[PDB]
Amino acid sequence: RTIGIIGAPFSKGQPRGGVEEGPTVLRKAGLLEKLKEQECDVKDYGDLPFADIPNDSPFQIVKNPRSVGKASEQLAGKVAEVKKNGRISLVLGGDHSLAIGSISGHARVHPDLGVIWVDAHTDINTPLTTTSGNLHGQPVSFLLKELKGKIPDVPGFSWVTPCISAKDIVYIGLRDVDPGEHYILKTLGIKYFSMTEVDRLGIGKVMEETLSYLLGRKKRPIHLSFDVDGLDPSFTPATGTPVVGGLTYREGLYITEEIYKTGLLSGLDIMEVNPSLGKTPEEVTRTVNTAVAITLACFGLAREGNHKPIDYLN
Amino acid sequence: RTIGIIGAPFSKGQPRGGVEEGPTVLRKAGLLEKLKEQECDVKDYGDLPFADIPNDSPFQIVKNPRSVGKASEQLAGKVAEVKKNGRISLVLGGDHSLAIGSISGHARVHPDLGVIWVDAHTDINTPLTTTSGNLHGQPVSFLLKELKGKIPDVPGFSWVTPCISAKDIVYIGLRDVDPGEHYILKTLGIKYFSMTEVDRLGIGKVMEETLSYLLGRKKRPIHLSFDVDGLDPSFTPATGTPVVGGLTYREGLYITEEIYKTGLLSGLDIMEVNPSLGKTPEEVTRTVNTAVAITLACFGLAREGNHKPIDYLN
Amino acid sequence: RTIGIIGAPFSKGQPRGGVEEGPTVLRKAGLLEKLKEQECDVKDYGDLPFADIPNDSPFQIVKNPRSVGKASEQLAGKVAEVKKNGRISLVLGGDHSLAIGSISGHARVHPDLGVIWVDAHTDINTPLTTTSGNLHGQPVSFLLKELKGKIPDVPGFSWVTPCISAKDIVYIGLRDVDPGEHYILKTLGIKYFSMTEVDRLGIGKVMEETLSYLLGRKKRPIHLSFDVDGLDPSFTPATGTPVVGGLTYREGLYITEEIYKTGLLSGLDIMEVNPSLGKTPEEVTRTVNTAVAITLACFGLAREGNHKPIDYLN
Ligand SMILES: N[C@@H](CCCC[B-](O)(O)O)C(=O)O
Ligand SMILES: N[C@@H](CCCC[B-](O)(O)O)C(=O)O
Ligand SMILES: N[C@@H](CCCC[B-](O)(O)O)C(=O)O
Ligand code: NI
Ligand code: NI
Ligand code: NI
Ligand code: NI
Ligand code: NI
Ligand code: NI
Repeated sequence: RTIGIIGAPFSKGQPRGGVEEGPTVLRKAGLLEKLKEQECDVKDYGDLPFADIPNDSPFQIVKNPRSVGKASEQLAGKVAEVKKNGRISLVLGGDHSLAIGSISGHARVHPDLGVIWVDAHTDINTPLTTTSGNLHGQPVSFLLKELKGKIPDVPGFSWVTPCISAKDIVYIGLRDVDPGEHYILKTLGIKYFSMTEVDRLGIGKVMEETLSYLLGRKKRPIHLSFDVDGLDPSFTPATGTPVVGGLTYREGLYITEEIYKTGLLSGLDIMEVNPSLGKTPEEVTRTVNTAVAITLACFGLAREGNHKPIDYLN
Repeated sequence: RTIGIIGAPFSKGQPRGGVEEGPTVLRKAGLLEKLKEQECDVKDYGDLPFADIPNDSPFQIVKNPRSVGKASEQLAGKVAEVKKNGRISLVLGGDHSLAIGSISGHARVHPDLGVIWVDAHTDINTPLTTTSGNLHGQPVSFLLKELKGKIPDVPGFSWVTPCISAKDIVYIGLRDVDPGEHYILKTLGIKYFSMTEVDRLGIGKVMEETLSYLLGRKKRPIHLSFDVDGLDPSFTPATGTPVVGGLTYREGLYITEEIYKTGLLSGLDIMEVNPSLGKTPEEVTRTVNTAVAITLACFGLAREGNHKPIDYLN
Repeated sequence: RTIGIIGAPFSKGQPRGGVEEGPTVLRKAGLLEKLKEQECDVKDYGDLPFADIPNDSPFQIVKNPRSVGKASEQLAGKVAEVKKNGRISLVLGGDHSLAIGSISGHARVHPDLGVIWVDAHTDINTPLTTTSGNLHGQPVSFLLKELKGKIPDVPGFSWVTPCISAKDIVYIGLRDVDPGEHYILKTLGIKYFSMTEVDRLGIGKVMEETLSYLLGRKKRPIHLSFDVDGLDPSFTPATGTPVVGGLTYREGLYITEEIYKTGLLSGLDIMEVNPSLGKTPEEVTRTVNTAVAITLACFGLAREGNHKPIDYLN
């Protein structure tokens, strides 16, 4: 595929600051080189320089709103830029709050996009239902059209315009959903496959249904927002909000291999990788290596193997 | 649900004594508080005080028969008490021999009960087929109606009256069954899903069949006897008889989430958790935390989330 | 079953030399005693004495060709010997290059054999497509009838005569296939179930299809070549070419339990176990114990249990 890499070293959507190193550790693992080692056309747009917003007091319970709102507004512009360039945007992120800007900018160019959100969490708390105040657990609430009128005017997000309907998104991997978030899921009728469904159906049927659900009516661009805590912490331990009983390494690769095979991937987010949280140097490399593997699968790397359109035996 | 907690610090059904700490470590993990944090009405009946039976020599090969028989006779009375109180009995146990009293007392009030036994073992050795002499590996033999006449009059169990037919029980998780036990399984035609069946069908179909098998003819109270060694030792390491290749954390939660959803759970046993056997302080907390998670799922905690019957967005 | 054990302490098919200890550590774990503990008739043909071929310079890129070719030629003769004795050959090996001789000797007596290759790799590189030069990653290329004319005359293999068609083999567990190997797979139309297929279908359906694929037309002898790196390194860490996201312990036992149940197993290879590569004494015992478990399942050991044709209750 044709990829446009965007580094987004941002962490103000949650407490821990090490998430800002995501772009760096991922690049160091040879992500660019590896993508090119495939049938991939890669153009790196660099790391977006996020300026400090020294004066950013909480809005009610919500923390660092102006900093988060500015980082997403900026990211939205860059993403829309790479999309206008006929490239699949690859956002190497910090925290998941950046999804607000990534999906927003993606939808400007492709308003008909469908979203696949792999995460242990729904991240759909409103500024009024959140208990932590961390914006990385509220991105979806700002993007849903049906929730407009329920989201207060939070400083830093006046530029936001809900771009996706509750019907254009599917969750995969849920295992720690807040009560208000659960109420929102059932009320707006959002499609999801919690770990319970994955256990019941198998990742195979889950992906069959997910894609059918989003592309049955018509093929449309796909945005995959992958939070690394969606995978079990035995695979991605260096992350801020780990939850046991997650998707396996294999299921992670299955999801992405299937997404790739649709040929419809147009936007990708690799989020919440925080090297600073590894209990050992190995947990860091384990988290980074898994994050990279997931990324490569999104762009063609298949476990059964790959080969060029040439005669290898000759 | 409406729960009646019963602590049963007993270990004479096997060699290791640390199993007697089960009720304590589980309570310390905040089990009561956590259940109440749900739509749960909790009444704790305390820890049953098991008196010492100093004079308890083996009956043939069977060890501590009078001590085990007395502990089960006592537990049976308490369980029947909580059942008469319209509450689901939750037996925080020591070793699995206590299942004799738990199921017995449960059946006094609800003679039509069906049993789901999650375990790596069948625990159906008779006093004559057992090679270890440990009674925690023989509870089922004392409960089956079809085995009466094959169980000798063992000191301490004259109060026992087989309350369940081979047709009212289903095993899930088997991977270390003795030859005589296997002979009993095939001969009495007991329904089971060994790890081989779980691998073949998937935990989803396994639960579909298990519940259909026990409730197809008519809905009836369900007794879930959960031996923590049914789960893989990577999840519940602090237990006396671990066996590799066990049920996963996810499968453990799936089984219980499905049981809960039947609305028919009326008796639950959480057994064999032995803190003293953890190779590290973390293996102990890992075993206890998993045991607690399984318990909460039996009473409504769902991985997709939970919410009260109120308007969260208002 | 009736087993003929053959120890093959050979490692020249790859760089690391510790693989030569496979037969020793497996025997020390009590493999013979354990098989006999079952309804197994065991005859050990000892460890084949592989003489040193001091003068063995590379053939182009291929390493230790004469040593590897001689070790396989020798093994082929022994395997054919045990087969003529009405016994299932059990090759406790070193590296996977020995599969050349094992399958060759097996096919002399049973030309209609079908092959099941459990491995993370296809091991089908030709002397011309290999990049490593290690012959343990090329055994299949020497055995396929359809590849004859594409394999150069490599010193030490003039005795080789392709004995299996691309249609008589099934791969299970693939996750690291080279480009040329992938080209060969799709070109010769070889049937395989990479980790992607296992994830999609489940090991249950995978085995249903595998056996149906090989025995649908007619029942025929089965040769199972099991490379321990086919299993995840969390189960078999002491091996030379580990690859994450492998088959689970359970899936490993499922495959073999199903193979056993066909009653058609006639040739088995347990390869690539290298004690010298364990990062700890426990990783070695973990690798060896798993390798043994897989072996026992091939010969009847079932997770649901086993019993003799006698009355256990009497
Ligand atoms: N639901 C919690 C945790 C959200 C976790 C955010 B995430 O998924 O981006 O890591 C909260 O609102 O603070
Ligand atoms: N079958 C063995 C082990 C039984 C294990 C008992 B259990 O399941 O309660 O831990 C025995 O009879 O000693
Ligand atoms: N494909 C690689 C690795 C092969 C691994 C060989 B095996 O499967 O026997 O361990 C190579 O040709 O060197
Ligand atoms: Ni998350
Ligand atoms: Ni998230
Ligand atoms: Ni058990
Ligand atoms: Ni038990
Ligand atoms: Ni291999
Ligand atoms: Ni191999």
